[PDB]
Amino acid sequence: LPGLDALQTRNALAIIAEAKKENVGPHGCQAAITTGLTESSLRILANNAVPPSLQYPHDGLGSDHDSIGIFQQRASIYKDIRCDMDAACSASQFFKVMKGVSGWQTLDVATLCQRVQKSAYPAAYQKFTALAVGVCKAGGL
Repeated sequence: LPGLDALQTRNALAIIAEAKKENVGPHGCQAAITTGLTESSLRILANNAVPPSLQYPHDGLGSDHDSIGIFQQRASIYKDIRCDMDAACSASQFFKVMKGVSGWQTLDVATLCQRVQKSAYPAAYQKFTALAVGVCKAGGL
């Protein structure tokens, strides 16, 4: 997919397929891809502060609080570690929260990412929104 390496691509393809399953369209796909790029560079990251995360396949390690997976979901909040460590399932968790945001379908993508993620660094998402448009287009959204 444009602008991604092969490892990022396998993760993005799983996210895109889940976006289609959940019927969230280009806009929803863009929010998930932007978020994954921003949080993990589209990598399923385990975390030694969340020991069960190490039992699932992972692309690398992260050391941000108790965040795990592509979306850096905090294990104290998103307690299903297996789900957090799966590209599609972790994306589904993102999409379900996203769909609770009134007007998500047209809300500025970087803003929407922040509504879902409650990041300390909301401006960070803006760096990846343009790339996300292209990734999602290439994937059929």
